[PDB]
Parts: sequence; structure tokens; C-alpha cells
Amino acid sequence: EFNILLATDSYKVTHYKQYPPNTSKVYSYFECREKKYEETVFYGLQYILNKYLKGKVVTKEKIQEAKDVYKEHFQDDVFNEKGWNYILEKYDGHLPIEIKAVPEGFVIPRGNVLFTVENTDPECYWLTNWIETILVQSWYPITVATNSREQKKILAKYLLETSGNLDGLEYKLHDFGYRGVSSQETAGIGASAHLVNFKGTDTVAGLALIKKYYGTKDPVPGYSVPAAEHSTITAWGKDHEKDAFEHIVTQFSSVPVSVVSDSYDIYNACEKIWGEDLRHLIVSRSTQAPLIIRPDSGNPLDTVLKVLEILGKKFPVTENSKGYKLLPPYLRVIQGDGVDINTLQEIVEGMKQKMWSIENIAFGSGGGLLQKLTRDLLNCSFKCSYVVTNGLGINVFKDPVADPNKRSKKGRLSLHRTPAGNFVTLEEGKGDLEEYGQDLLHTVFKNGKVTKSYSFDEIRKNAQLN
Amino acid sequence: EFNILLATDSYKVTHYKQYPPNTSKVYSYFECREKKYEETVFYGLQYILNKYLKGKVVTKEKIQEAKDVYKEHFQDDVFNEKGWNYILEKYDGHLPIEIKAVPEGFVIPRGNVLFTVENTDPECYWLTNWIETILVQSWYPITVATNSREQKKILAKYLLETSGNLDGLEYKLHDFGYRGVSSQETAGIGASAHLVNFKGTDTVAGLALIKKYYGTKDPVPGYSVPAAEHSTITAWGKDHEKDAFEHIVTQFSSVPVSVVSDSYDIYNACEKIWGEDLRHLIVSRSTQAPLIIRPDSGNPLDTVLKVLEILGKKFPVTENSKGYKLLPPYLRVIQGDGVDINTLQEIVEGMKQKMWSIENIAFGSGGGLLQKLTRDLLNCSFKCSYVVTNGLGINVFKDPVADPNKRSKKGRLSLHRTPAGNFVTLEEGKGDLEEYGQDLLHTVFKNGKVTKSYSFDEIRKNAQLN
Ligand SMILES: NC(=O)c1cccnc1
Ligand SMILES: NC(=O)c1cccnc1
Repeated sequence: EFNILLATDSYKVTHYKQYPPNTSKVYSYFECREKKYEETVFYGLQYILNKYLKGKVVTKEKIQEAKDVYKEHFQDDVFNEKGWNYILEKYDGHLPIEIKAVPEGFVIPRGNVLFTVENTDPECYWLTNWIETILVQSWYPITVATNSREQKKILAKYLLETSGNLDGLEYKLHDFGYRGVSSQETAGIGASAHLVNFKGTDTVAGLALIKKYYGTKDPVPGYSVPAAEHSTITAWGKDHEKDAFEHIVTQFSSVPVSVVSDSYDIYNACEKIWGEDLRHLIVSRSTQAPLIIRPDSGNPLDTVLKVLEILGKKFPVTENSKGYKLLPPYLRVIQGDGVDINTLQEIVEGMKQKMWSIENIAFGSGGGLLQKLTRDLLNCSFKCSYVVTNGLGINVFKDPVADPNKRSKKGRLSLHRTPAGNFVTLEEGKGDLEEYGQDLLHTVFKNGKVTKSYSFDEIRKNAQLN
Repeated sequence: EFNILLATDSYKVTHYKQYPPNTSKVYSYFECREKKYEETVFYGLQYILNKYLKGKVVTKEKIQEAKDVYKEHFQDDVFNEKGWNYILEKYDGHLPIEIKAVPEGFVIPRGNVLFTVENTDPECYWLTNWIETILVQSWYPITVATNSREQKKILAKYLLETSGNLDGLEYKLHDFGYRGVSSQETAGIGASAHLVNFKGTDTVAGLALIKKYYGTKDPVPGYSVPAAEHSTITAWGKDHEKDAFEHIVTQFSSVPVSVVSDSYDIYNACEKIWGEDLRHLIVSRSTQAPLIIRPDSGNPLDTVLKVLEILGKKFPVTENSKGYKLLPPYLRVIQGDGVDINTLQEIVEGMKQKMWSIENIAFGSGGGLLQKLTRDLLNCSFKCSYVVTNGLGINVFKDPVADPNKRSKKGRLSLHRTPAGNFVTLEEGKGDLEEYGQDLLHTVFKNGKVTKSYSFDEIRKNAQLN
């Protein structure tokens, strides 16, 4: 079972003894600090609030276990047993904390307050930053959602340019990342964050998280199609790749089917096996049930371009109204190896230069989509901006001499719409002057209760492209 | 509650209809494919076996849950209800699988079999690769442990060169990564993998995982010390940094204490505040209770060198037996910003060139230690190598034309010691010939039961440096 008393950085166990005496309030905020990613999708906090922070999160047993562990961990009795027991006795183990946040799905420029955290009881001044560690982990769903959306922008740009519309955009980047992430929990969080922007996923873990914590009007937020892996091709034997191919496309004759084609020779498979030997089983397929040929090795750009040139000479290629080449509707390609935001850009641009429509291609991304991301990418940071000591409010901040980018905001904060319709973070409690509209931050957590929540449908709407 | 039927890549739901008819066995293996990082620490499988694979993992309720999800996910009834019901009825929901693995903590060169997976019931041929996704996630603990060990090698080399011994090496790289990972589960797994090599951690999540899944003779596998963060310094107000410093070191006067010193001006804090104003409180400290000054911004190498030069002129520096400069025992430095394997090397080499002992410094690493890693770093790969179809065993492999690095091993595999005492992986069942010793792989999982286990003490012993 999860224990919030054991869910912090070790040093935070010692911070209650470090704050100025007579401190009744610690007020902290999260931002994606400003310096390629100019705007961030805020997503994932609601999950953390519900799974970890709400309800009775303190018990007498959890206090004793924390006390016993930390005694050995520090070789000292530094753990604040009295402070945690206070919360247990006075509030039935509910956290005296208020968290205000931008609505989930909102797309916010860098260097703006996304959420704030404060204690609601003067005794629990230390609690605000105790929960920093758990809350800062929101960097991950934010970053996956943001990076996924930025890839959607690239796909939208090139699909519109080469075809004149955005039909099927929401299926152009498929989540392949289940095996390539660090844990089962990460898989669920990561997959759910990608689904803010797209609807195609193989990371099943994402579906249950969305159902449990967010909710959709539709039965499921994500979809997939039958597809082969190397084991289902190679198990037939080296000389029987054609038999594997034939069997699989016949088994899935009425639905879309992806078939990995690089087991031995991708270019042979395309030209001779698909393009000659089994051509009759491809040309007969429905437009609702195409064969999707899947390369999975070599240089991603070179392989995609070569595969298209091969297929273009074996199948009846048309030229769309934009002047770009289009494969027959029963035949498509998915590149699912070495795909990240950088290589995705490289491939669609290379396709455009060779006059291939982006209609022809879908992408699969695993590690690049869900794992190859850090807290540094969007400069995700959680800092104390305001304290009350001796009944006096003090605006606090860091400003390291050797890094001006690490300078943090001062005082009580609020997020506002600007007259031109952009975003501004007001500092030093200036949001109280009411010179701007309403504060865009809403109370989402207060005293152990989730006070405002959002469906996954609302989040998707908020995170739409312009 | 976890459902193994929902813990796979979507397309693997469709694979039972793709294998050759009359397939009674699918046999697969995991390796860290060949061509730094010459040798890998095998760690983490035991966690996966115990948490996810053992016991009754199939129930009537879980089959129905998976059926309902995949019906909407695929918009079709492709889910193998009959296959999963067979396991529930015949084996009381226990997986008819055998897993053989190298002992955990073992240091194995790249391109060797680390574990194998096979079905024990002909009806469950499809199950071997169903569980690929869950098992491949072992890439993460393997990769953290390996990267952590490689950093220990660097630290050992330079500490030995500059001091003549390895005293305190196991505390030279501290885990700062709790907030910088993608989830709570990842934090535990990642932190536990680092603790194979070191004993200093702030990622508390790692302690419980080890206690639950591995076990140690010691009450706790990892340790920490009191330390400040920016909030506990800045909360005092910009003009009161000295007061914050004084309060914290007096509160923790008899234990080691780390104090982040870069809130406003790291160089001023070292020279004027620590070096002059509060010097009397530092020079009086015990050798068992040093002040550890923590920079946290700027160029990691440049900042460390300048901090050391400053402290060298304000405090009584000695020269050790190797001719390197050493701060008094009550004063140390921890660099915990921008630390990864590359910058770690850069800092220790830079210190050596300026004649500073590695005794003076410790490192903290967060995202670099636990997050900035992918499955591709060690080329972690899970592949089918052997099947039985029509009662006939065939050696199975992939060999993509444009990537010879992606070629997989053929047939039944075993790991052996060579006459020179190294490791070799024998293919095509050649291990049966006994021209080498016995297979070094142990059966660790069979038919729902964990059959072989390792303590965290044994794993640490196995993973030691030469
Ligand atoms: N469906 C796929 O082709 C797939 C899914 C997950 C990982 N790799 C490939
Ligand atoms: N102990 C520390 O100084 C610390 C821990 C976790 C993250 N950052 C710093």
C-alpha cells in the first residue's frame, strides 16, 4: 500500500526544522520555465490528486512505519511524528492543503504559473513542500502531452500542405511505447497523455487510467488494429515469409492490418512478395481495410522513401489536387522505428520533397514518445514564492548569479487573460487589483477533497490545435 | 487491480491467429544486443516475477474485463477468450510458462542471453510473447544499475588516483531522482537499481521495494542526511541568507548537513557567509558531522572548481599522501546539478587537473541517474529464437538487410563459461553437447511459481567492481 509519509525526498523529512520560526504559511507554485516548445499542455494533476493526495492519507500505522524506516535511514529520529499526528487527530488524516490549477488540457505559454500549493492550517507550514516531489512528477504527463501535440502540429502542417485537409490526423501517430517505458504506472500515465492528442494506441494501460480518473462519453479513448511482430513472421521459417504474409492478411481480410516486412529484406518483401507474389490479395482489399506495410530498421528517412518508390512502381499511384503522389486506398505505410519529434519532421519533409503525400504514411513511436523525455525539456520547476512569518507576508524567490533562467517568481500568483487574448502571470498579489479578468487558476484540491475535476473529453477540447 | 490480460501491447491480442497452425512451443529470449557499456548488470526481473506474473493472475472477472475493453478497442471480438479460460480452468489461473535467467547482479558482456521464456503447455504457445511487454520493461532496472555502476567505475578510478584508496565510494553518488522520474513505480524501481551500487539515496520509494522483493540483512538498504532546499533558504528573505544558514547548521550541529548555497550568489555564500561570517560554526564541527556546501546552478565543472578555490583560501587546506589538496574534514562539497555519466567524468578529471582530491566531493544525480535513459542505450531486445510446429523444432531468427546489428540468435540458447573464464552464448541447442560446462541460466519461474530468488545482499556482491 502507498504511504504519503514515505513518498517524498528524504531531505524534505528534515525541512520542518529549517524554515524560519513563526512561519504560518508556505506558498509554492509550478511552472514550465521560459528560456522549440513555446506552449505546454497542462495535464495529469487530477490523476495525482485522486490516487495519492485525497481522503484519509494518514493513519497511526503509516506514521509508525515512517518513523521506523526514517530512524534507520537517517540513523536519527528527525522524522516529524508530532506534525503528522496533528493531521491525523485534527483532520482525520486529510491534508490541510489548497491547490489551485489551470483547467486540464489548457495550452499555456512557457513561464506561467500552472498550479499553486499552500497550507490551510498554520501548524502545517511544512506540508506544502513535503508534497513537492509527488506533484512535480506532473512534469511527465505535461511533457508527453506537449511533445505529442507538437508532433501533431508537424503532421497537420505537412498533411494540409500535401493533401488539402486534415482527415485522419488523429491516427497519424500511434503509441508503440509500452515496452520502452520504465514501469507499468508510467505506461498508463504516458499513454493517457498521448491520447489527449491522438486516438491510436497499443499501450493498453492508458485506457484504464482514463476511465478511472477522467472519463469519456465513448466506451474507450483509444483504438488499435491487428498487426504482426517479428515472432509471427519468423516462426514460419526463413523460406516461408510469403506464407506468413498470406496467412496474416487472409486472417484479417476485412479490417486494417499492419504487417512488419523487414524480417530479412524489407525491399524484397515490398517489391517481390507484396508487389508480385501476393499483389492479388492486396488489390482486392477494402478502403476501410488496407494493408499497412511496416518497415522497422535502417535509416528511417531513407527506408520510408525507398519503400514508397518501390510500392509506387508496383501499384497504381495517383496524383492528388496538390500535385502529390498517392498510393491506392488499399495500401499504406507505417514507420514505427526510430521515430521522435526530430525524425518525424525529417521524414515528412523528405516525403514532401520527393512529392509523396502525407496521406500515405502513419507513424509509430515508442521510446521517443513516452520515455525519451526529461523534467529539463520544459524546465519544469516547483518553487516557494510566498511565506507568512510573524503575521507578515514576505515575497520570496531564488535568483542564482550564474543562471538568470533559474530566477523564480515573487509573492502570491495568478494567471490572467491579456487584452490581446494571451496569458500573463501576475506576481506579488497584484491579481487582487482586478485590473485583469478572473484568475484562471481554480481550486482543484482543498482539505483532502478534490473540488473540481475535468472529463477527458473536456481536456481534448482544450488541447485542440488552432 | 492489475490485470495481465490488459498489460500487453494491443497487437499481441491478435497474434494467436498469426502463428503457424499446429504450433506447440514458442521460445523467446532477452539480450542487450552488441555494439561503451561493454557489460550490463542484470537486475529487476525478480520484481516483475513476484509483482505481476506469479500466483493466480487469471480470474473470470479479469477475462470479462479484458473482453469488454478489447471489443471496443478493436471494434471486433479478436480477444482470445477461449485461450485465457483454458489457463483459468486447467491451471487455476497460473501461467504455464518457464523462465530461465542469469543470477541477478551478474555482470555480463553485451550480446549474451540474459533470460529465456517458453510455454509449458502446447495450448499456450501464444502466451510466451503475450508477456514480452511486461518482461522487456526489465530494460529499465538493468539500464539504471549498469549506468550507475559505470559511474562508480569512474569515481573509483579518480578517488584511487587522487587519494590512494576507496573509502566512502559507496556514498559518492547520491540519488536525487524522485521528482524527475515519470511515476511513483518508476521511482522505486530506479532507486533500487542505483542501490545495487551505492548506499546514498533521497528516493525513499526504493527502500520498500527492496524490503518487499529482495531483502537485506541491514534494516534499510539506503541512507541519507539532513539537507536544505531553496524554500528553506529563501523563506528567510533575500537579506537573511546568513540567518537561514546559521539556523540550519545549528539545528543539525552533530550530524552531516547539506546546505544549498546558490539561492542568490554561490560564490558570495562560500567566501563571505561560510568563509567569514559563519566560519566559527563550521571549524568547530566534527569529522562525523561535516558541512556539505551544495552548488546547484551554472556550469557544473566551472562552479565546482571556483567553489573549491574559494574554500581553499578561507579554510585550512592540507595535502594528502598523493599530493592532492584536501579540505578539512568538517567541510565537503556536493555537486547535484547537471550530473550525468558524461559531466561526472568531466568534473572529476577537471578536479584532478587542478590537484583537488575526489575526497572533497560527492555527487547528486536526478534525471541523469533515473530518467535520461532508454531501452536503446543497451539495445535491449526480446525475440523468438525457437518454435515447435507439427512436432518439429525449427531455429527462428530475424536478420534485417539494412541493420546487421538487429540480427537475433537462433534456436535453443544457453550461457556458459569459456575456458578463459568469460561468458559465451551457445545457439541452436549446442549447449546440450556439454563441450562447455552446464548452462549458467537458472529456472526462476515455472507454472505460476517463483522457483529461484536472490537477496539484495547477494545482488550487490555479484555486481561489485573488479
Ligand atoms: N502494433 C505495432 O506494430 C507495435 C506495437 C508496439 C511495439 N511495436 C510495434
Ligand atoms: N538532498 C538533496 O539535496 C536533494 C534531494 C532531491 C533533489 N534535490 C536535492
